[PDB]
Amino acid sequence: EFPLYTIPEKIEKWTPIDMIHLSCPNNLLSEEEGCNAESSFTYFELKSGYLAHQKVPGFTCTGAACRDAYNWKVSLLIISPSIVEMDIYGRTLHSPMFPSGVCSNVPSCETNHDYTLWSLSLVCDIFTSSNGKKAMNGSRICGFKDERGFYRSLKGACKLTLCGRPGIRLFDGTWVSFTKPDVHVWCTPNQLINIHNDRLDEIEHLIVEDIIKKREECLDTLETILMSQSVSFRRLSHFRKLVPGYGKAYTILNGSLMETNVYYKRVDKWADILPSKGCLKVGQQCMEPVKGVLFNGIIKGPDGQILIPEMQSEQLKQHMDLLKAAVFPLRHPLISRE
Repeated sequence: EFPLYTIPEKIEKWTPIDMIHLSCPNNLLSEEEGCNAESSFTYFELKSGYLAHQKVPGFTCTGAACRDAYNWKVSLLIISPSIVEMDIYGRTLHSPMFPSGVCSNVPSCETNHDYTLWSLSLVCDIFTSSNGKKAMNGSRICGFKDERGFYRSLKGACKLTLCGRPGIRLFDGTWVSFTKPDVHVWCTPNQLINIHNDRLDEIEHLIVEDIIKKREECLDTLETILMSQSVSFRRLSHFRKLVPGYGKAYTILNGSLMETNVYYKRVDKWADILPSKGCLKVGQQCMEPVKGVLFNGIIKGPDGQILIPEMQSEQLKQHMDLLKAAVFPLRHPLISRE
């Protein structure tokens, strides 16, 4: 996932360059795992909104004949209704009337009475086919973008068959199902998938649009730098690569624009980069600021102030907090016996 911030591993050189040489990172996760191909496909998700506790409808037969007796009672002592729970994970049935609380098979089950015993498609129709785009490097699929554009990588993804449908559980916990994902692990059953509600969709689309807005703001900055033949140091904060990877770093030193090749490593908490108020951790030791300028728009504060990255923006992090809080896993029923 998109980190909160990206810090260079270590600054090596500072070679002054021309301003037109600037180029916005265009940061993508597809091309960061080495997947520049992108194909359109149709995957499967849970039905939108709270989709759990299937509550299967059935009847009890008191001693194929039981189906004739039930159809006759609609228009052997049939006792109905006998609504039972279903764990969608293994197509499991749940009720204390079952011997030890669980019946798992496949069209008929048992009961705590040997004289009275207890379709399966309508209750298990809990999926929507939706449109997505998978990133490919030839045959390999690095990851996919869902319907509302959020990119999930398959690194850390397992296999998990919800309600008799082969699918995969992503690293964050969502569940999709498409043809040939090339997954190998199989997902210890204590791992859970998440709800698919419309708030999830809205917040995801908001993070998508926030990222595209990042790149468009960068492009606007460069477009102004060209027709202005001048560049403000704080505007350099727009040219940071948002994801970890090999990129460039920029600074305005000695009155000129300088760049360097550098490796961006993750920053998901502010405290790591500035443990000591005054210090900015680049590598092992803190690096020295000069003349009221650090790099990438980070400033030495004029007076009684300290290294100030653009931590005032805080709009992507807001929507990612809203996303991380608004997810809820789908747990199993309770097993109740006698």
